[PDB]
Amino acid sequence: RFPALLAELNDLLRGELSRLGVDPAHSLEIVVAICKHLGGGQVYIPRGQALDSLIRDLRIWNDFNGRNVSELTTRYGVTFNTVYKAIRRMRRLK
DNA sequence: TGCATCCGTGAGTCGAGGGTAATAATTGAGGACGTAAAAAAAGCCGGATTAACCGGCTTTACTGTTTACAGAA
Repeated sequence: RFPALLAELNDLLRGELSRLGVDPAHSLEIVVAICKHLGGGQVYIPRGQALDSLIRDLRIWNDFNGRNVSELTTRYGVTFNTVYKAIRRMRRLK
């Protein structure tokens, strides 16, 4: 499982470096670096699901300024309970 | 004892119209009492609203295996 996934990861890293102006071969260093600092065991790579919901609520209350909460339920289709919890959360943070 | 006098009795299934009518006075007063109309309950009726979720994906903690270079007749 490791070889093909590592190869694709290196391909994407070098593509992103080329897009950003960095030399693609520098990606090897990057992956080597992460291969030193990310080991320890077996765990699947996902995303920031907590951060995904965090930025979702961020966008929700950035678009929210009143009645457009209904538009929020029309934006993607979500509950008013989570929207109200997110509003209270944005009130909590300063 | 003969006489009038009175009192039940006497068929049955069926159909189609099925209702008609001699007569008659007005005032006044008084009160009851029904019925609309307009207003409070009051009773839901519409639209947002905070706290109950209970299956399910995603890491940590183990768990029985799966190979090629060092030890024993």
